Amino acid sequence: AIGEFMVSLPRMVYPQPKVLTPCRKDVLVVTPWLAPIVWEGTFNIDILNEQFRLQNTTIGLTVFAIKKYVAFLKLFLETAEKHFMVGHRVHYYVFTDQPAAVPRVTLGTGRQLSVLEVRAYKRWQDVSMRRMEMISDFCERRFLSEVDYLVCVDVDMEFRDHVGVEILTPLFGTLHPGFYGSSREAFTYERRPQSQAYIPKDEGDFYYGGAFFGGSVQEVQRLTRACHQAMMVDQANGIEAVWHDESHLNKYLLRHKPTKVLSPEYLWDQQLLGWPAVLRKLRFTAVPK
Amino acid sequence: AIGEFMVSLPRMVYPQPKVLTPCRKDVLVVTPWLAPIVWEGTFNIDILNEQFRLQNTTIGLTVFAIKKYVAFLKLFLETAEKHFMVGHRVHYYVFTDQPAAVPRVTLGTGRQLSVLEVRAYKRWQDVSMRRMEMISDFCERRFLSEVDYLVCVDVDMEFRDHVGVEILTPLFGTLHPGFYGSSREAFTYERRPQSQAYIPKDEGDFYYGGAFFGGSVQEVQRLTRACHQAMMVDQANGIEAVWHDESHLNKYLLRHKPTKVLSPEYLWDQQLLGWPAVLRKLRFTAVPKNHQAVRN
Ligand SMILES: O=Cc1ccc(-c2cn([C@@H]3O[C@H](COP(=O)(O)OP(=O)(O)O)[C@@H](O)[C@H]3O)c(=O)[nH]c2=O)s1
Ligand SMILES: O=Cc1ccc(-c2cn([C@@H]3O[C@H](COP(=O)(O)OP(=O)(O)O)[C@@H](O)[C@H]3O)c(=O)[nH]c2=O)s1
Ligand SMILES: CCCCCCCCO[C@@H]1O[C@H](CO)[C@H](O)[C@H](O)[C@H]1O[C@@H]1O[C@@H](C)[C@@H](O)[C@@H](O)[C@@H]1O
Ligand SMILES: CCCCCCCCO[C@@H]1O[C@H](CO)[C@H](O)[C@H](O)[C@H]1O[C@@H]1O[C@@H](C)[C@@H](O)[C@@H](O)[C@@H]1O
Ligand SMILES: [Mn+2]
Ligand SMILES: [Mn+2]
Repeated sequence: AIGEFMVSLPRMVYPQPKVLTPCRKDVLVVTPWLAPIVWEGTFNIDILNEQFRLQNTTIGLTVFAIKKYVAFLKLFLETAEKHFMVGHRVHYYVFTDQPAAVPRVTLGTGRQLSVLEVRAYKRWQDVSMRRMEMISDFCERRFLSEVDYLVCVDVDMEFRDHVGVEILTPLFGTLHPGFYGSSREAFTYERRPQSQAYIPKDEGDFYYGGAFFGGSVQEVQRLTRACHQAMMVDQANGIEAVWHDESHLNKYLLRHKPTKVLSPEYLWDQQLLGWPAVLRKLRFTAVPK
Repeated sequence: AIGEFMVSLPRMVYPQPKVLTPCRKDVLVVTPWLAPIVWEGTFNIDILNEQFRLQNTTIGLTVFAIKKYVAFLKLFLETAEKHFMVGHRVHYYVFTDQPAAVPRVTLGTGRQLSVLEVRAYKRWQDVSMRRMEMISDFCERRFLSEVDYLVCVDVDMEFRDHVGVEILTPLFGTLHPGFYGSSREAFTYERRPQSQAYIPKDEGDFYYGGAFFGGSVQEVQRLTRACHQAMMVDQANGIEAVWHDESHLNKYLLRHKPTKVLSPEYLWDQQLLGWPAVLRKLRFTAVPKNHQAVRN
């Protein structure tokens, strides 16, 4: 459950935080709306694990494996078992057009997987964009009565390192790995005013990646419904956003500030971008395709 | 109100946050449990003002002026009018044993003041400590119906710069000006194991000041009730914590991590501690108080 009040921790021994000697001096670790930006060195996972375990937190993880992308499921799930919310309750939701093709993956205690049979759209853009509709529909159908938080990710990925409760919050987005160091005028936001995803050159905080977002079930339901509705308006008006669901995701988080922002540790492509000094860990990374 | 969901902001024009060039590199701006530590340069007040105005946020501000401390009210309130939550709904709660001694202070629109007549304890230590009980009591009687957030401060103080919605969060404490740079072994926590407020030398994140804490009414009710109950246990055990209510506040916040921590910008004594480079603003500062002293 998501507790309405602070929880009481037991005695713990850990290094004292030092007010005058911050660990991370190379990156911004808080947004101008005072949401943490999550990098290695900014959190003590022991304290956070205690806080969330004490609430018996259940985390849902949605992933779409439509048509040939079912091939990505084995590695995705096997590596999630090693790295994703270990110690906590996890409910995987696998959206697929081929239930029989979902690999048999052995799960740790307290972890379960549900297979959701869905339509396969012809255009890859529609497969990607319709995720918003399908998530929003299932936020109502299932997630609201089943999980506390939802984490929505791409399937063509693997976990290489810890992805834990440090990300959980009412609403989070993730810094796109290609653009975290870019100026806002360079962001590939939708720039046509005719699109609902329109963002002018003088607005924008970050470029968030469509491959990793989440939050409380109610905030994710609102986000996904909003994005789908905006995409349908665009479709009626004969327009498709330059980067599809990601463009609408970016318009949504511009107007509704996320309560945490994940660093590109959480969404990386080592093949395309290497391993910069600013990344101490590569947590969730692209698989070649 | 406290909105259940994220609010939708209008178009705004402001400088882009730079991921690779943080403004404050001289201080910790986030705790190990991912709570912001609030310093100048860490927040855009226009964005936060929009977020909170859209929820029609009402902030309560509690202040005790018992016995001679009524002398501090005029300056406290007059400076609060200039610096505290300007633009937002504010409700001042003045707890006092002398209702008639509360000065007339002209208030801006959307701002109001209530005088809460309470008992005056003989010992100054009890006057200070019983604030917890009194705050908790009135949370049930008044605050839950009247405000969204409660801010609880010492009266022997004045505002000198902005104190606004950047501080608002479910539960917050403030870095004590004397110890923000100290190691935990030098923190003046209660060190007696027999005290409910006991914290050993290998525990502790920060030393928070008893003069400035707050949060949602519900969290403040819980904190003040817990601190009062702890003090009553100590009393029954013939124990009084070394720094009274502040010792129990520190025990409580050690075990229930605050969702924001305020920098000593928000609790300072310039006469005693000067003006270190790390403080770009002095927002809420000590006023001389030796003349209002009353011998037990
Ligand atoms: O051959 C072109 C394709 C582009 C996307 C395709 C696709 C994507 N997806 C899902 O949408 C997500 C986004 O597509 P993508 O990973 O290929 O997009 P990018 O991360 O490369 O921008 C995938 O991770 C899957 O979850 C599918 O399940 N089946 C698919 O056939 S197929
Ligand atoms: O002569 C010794 C005294 C110590 C505290 C006294 C006192 C405090 N108070 C309140 O307790 C708060 C804390 O006491 P303090 O400011 O004097 O002490 P510090 O906590 O700053 O060390 C004050 O700000 C007032 O709100 C009173 O209302 N009346 C008082 O007579 S009197
Ligand atoms: C230095 C100048 C900017 C250089 C930027 C280089 C990475 C570009 O990235 C693409 O960015 C698009 C938005 O503009 C979409 O997010 C697309 O899905 C993404 O590629 C996806 O994510 C990438 C990380 C790769 O994994 C690619 O294979 C994916 O298709
Ligand atoms: C390692 C060197 C540490 C050096 C610390 C120097 C400041 C000490 O401060 C006192 O600290 C106490 C706890 O230990 C209480 O909070 C007390 O109320 C406070 O004095 C109050 O606040 C002060 C700022 C002054 O305004 C003083 O007049 C007040 O009575
Ligand atoms: Mn992908
Ligand atoms: Mn004081």
